[PDB]
Amino acid sequence: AGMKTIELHITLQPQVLDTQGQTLTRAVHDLGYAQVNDIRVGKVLYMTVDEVSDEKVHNIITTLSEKLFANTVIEEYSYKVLDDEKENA
Repeated sequence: AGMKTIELHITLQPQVLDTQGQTLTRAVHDLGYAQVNDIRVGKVLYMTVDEVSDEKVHNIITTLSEKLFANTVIEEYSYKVLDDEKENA
């Protein structure tokens, strides 16, 4: 998980315990999203990520989530007008 630009209530965490609430700098560091830090909020955060790709332009909402966070087995979550719709937490 990490800083994302969206405003919606998501369901249970993805694969790992989303540190959205607390300091992600600790957890995110393990995931590989150092581009996000100082973000401490409940199930809802608004912010962009330092990316270059076209789709990944944002943060993880792109595909990263559906790649691991979200599973085709029972993928489901809420978000705002963003890339496609694949948040983390």
